[PDB]
Amino acid sequence: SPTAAVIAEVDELREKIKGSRNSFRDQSFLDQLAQHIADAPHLGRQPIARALVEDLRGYASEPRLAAVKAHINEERDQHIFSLFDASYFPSLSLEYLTYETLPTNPHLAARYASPTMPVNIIASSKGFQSRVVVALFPENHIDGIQRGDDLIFYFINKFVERHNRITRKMIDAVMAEGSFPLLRGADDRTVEQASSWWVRLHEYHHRQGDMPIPEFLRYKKLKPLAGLEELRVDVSGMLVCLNDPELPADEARLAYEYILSERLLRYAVEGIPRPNYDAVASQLLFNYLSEHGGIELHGGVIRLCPELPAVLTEFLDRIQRIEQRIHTTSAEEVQQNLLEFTNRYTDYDPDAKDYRHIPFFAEIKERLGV
Amino acid sequence: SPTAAVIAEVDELREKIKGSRNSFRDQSFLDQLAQHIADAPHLGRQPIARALVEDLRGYASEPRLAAVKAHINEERDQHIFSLFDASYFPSLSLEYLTYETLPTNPHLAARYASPTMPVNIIASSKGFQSRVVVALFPENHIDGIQRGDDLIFYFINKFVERHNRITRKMIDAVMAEGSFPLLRGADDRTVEQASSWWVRLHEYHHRQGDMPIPEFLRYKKLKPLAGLEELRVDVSGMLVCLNDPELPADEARLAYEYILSERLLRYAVEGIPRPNYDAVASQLLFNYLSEHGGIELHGGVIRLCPELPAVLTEFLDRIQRIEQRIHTTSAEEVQQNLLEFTNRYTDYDPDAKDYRHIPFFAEIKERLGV
Ligand SMILES: C[C@H](O)[C@H](O)[C@H]1CNc2nc(N)[nH]c(=O)c2N1
Ligand SMILES: C[C@H](O)[C@H](O)[C@H]1CNc2nc(N)[nH]c(=O)c2N1
Ligand SMILES: CC[C@H](C)[C@H](N)C(=O)O
Ligand SMILES: CC[C@H](C)[C@H](N)C(=O)O
Ligand SMILES: [Fe+2]
Ligand SMILES: [Fe+2]
Repeated sequence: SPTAAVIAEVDELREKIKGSRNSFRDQSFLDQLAQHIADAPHLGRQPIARALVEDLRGYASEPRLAAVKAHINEERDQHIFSLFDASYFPSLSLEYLTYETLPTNPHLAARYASPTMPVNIIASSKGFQSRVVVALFPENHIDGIQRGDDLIFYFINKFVERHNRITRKMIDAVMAEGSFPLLRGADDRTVEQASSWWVRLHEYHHRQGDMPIPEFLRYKKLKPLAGLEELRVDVSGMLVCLNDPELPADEARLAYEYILSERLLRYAVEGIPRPNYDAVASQLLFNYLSEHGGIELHGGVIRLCPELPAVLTEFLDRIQRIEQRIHTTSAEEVQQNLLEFTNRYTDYDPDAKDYRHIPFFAEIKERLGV
Repeated sequence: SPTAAVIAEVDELREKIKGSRNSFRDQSFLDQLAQHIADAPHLGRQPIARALVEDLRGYASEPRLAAVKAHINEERDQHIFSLFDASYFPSLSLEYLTYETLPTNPHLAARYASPTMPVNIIASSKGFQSRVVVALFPENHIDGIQRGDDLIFYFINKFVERHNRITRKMIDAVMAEGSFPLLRGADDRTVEQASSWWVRLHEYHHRQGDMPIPEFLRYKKLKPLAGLEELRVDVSGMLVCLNDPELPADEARLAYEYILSERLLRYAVEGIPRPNYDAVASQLLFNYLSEHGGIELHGGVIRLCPELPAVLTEFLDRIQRIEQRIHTTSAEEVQQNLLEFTNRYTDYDPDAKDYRHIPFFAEIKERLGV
């Protein structure tokens, strides 16, 4: 396999530089790395490798990976190759992958446009094989730069895997019979499509509203607030799938079921021993929906009420009322009010200043090992 | 078994009351629970069950489980049975176990005395089978009360299990040849004796120093500070094993190796996606020892320096210098200085106000699945 030969070369260079992350911007190291990439029999031939070599060789004057990113962003081919430094994707150093794109609904791509690339990984170097690495953002490159039109990649094959391994099991164990009818027995190509809708809507809505990110990112990194912002955009996407009549009805209801099942179940159990940011927000959703009539618990089993669309709309309306006050108060004051809202519906420990898994999902974590 | 019949009856009542935690102090609920316990053909006739029934029936005027705790604290037999409400042990509701005590070193128990009970669980109800539940504290009972002479139980069999599942594989992969020779191939009884020394020294040293717990507990629940207090006491126990000549020399060195291996390795990888309280402090230890000459990294593997006992003494001295200022400054000022010390040697994200696994242990988590 030609691609296996290329990836073998990347993986061997990756091994050699594993102890040198502190030198990844040192020009002496970069010159040596660049020279080794250039001399790699198969890798060095590749246009994208020549671009990186040029970027690396010039880094002391221009600390940018402009040529590599121009290649990627223009989709000159379906390869990604660069030097990465992403603190939350620690497995990534010198990495390579080949991807395949997924079909997109024309109305979705036009009306909710963003530079998002839902793809399947065909082959990749070792750092990309970690289950941690589910996406790739422009600032993950060593230059740390992101522009609004840089392509952002989501590895949909990994979300399909997570849905099949975790979400399906949770639907069967936690939800009333018939809760997610379109998802039952749905094949991978179907979940793949719904997942691609989900990430497209996710990226689009992050940039909408009165406190979009990246503009207000540094106010939305505390665990509960990072989770709440995730939930704001995924509820927004849920409601688009319910309300936008220009989306194909069958595909939109599937995407709705998918986003709802992911946020109501899989994300709700994430994190050990404490909920991570996604789980805090998903437990907020669980308790809000329970309290406000969107779901019901009958003997430990979740029923989706027919009124759930109205309650999801009320929930998003409530978040938007809190954020709208950015126009008349400080971002710090809005933060405090977002936290107060979160804490009314989660298990916040004031002395630890952190959260506990609410008992409902703690028991599910125990029962299913999730 | 008669015991098997008792526990079956407990598990069945536990199932009946699973949805009712919000009523666990309601007298109408307690009157009914007490009656069902009293009528349990096997469980109801146990002396500890008579004690719980009396406590529960009297709870409206005496919100304490005094008769149950008197039975347990006086070790009238080796059964534990109560109604529990421990937010960090959410699996515990109505629970029952039988335990076996372990050999005890006379000097250790006299010089470092505490009401600690290192025991093995022989049989138990479902709540006690959770791997989360490694110990049982007096305030875990629904009355929420603790007294300085209440017995505190540690389930040593679970620490043996964790040692053999995580620590052993970590020693092999991460430690230089010959780092922990007394632990190599050690049988479960040997690990059990080391673990019982560890928990005894742990409980003892929590009450020593200038900021002991429980007195200063509410200042030591923030994740980094909770971990740093764990590490203060375990480094103290480490040094006791090295320095106290009236402890048996073979058992003392074994306990030293055990405690060091647990804090250097097993606790260092705890928590997903972020380190938990133990892991933050263990990564503080790792980086402190690296920079101050107590360990060295050669080929991704940790060598323990002969000078390590002196560097551990320096580390504990440093913690004790910060805590000593409680006598001239506020608890809050001490907290800030404990955090500043922690953050110098850990990966703190100031925008998230939380920690990331340091790269050394992130890589080990990926490689070994820990
Ligand atoms: C909101 C929360 O901080 C969450 O992790 C954000 C972070 N930054 C992001 N940036 C982009 N482009 N897309 C995303 O989905 C997110 N997720
Ligand atoms: C230090 C940190 O708070 C840790 O979780 C403390 C908490 N309270 C405790 N209380 C007792 N009796 N024994 C312990 O070991 C601890 N651990
Ligand atoms: C919804 C955005 C991403 C995919 C999600 N927070 C995750 O880490 O899986
Ligand atoms: C040594 C204290 C306890 C055992 C440790 N923090 C744990 O949760 O395993
Ligand atoms: Fe996001
Ligand atoms: Fe402790």
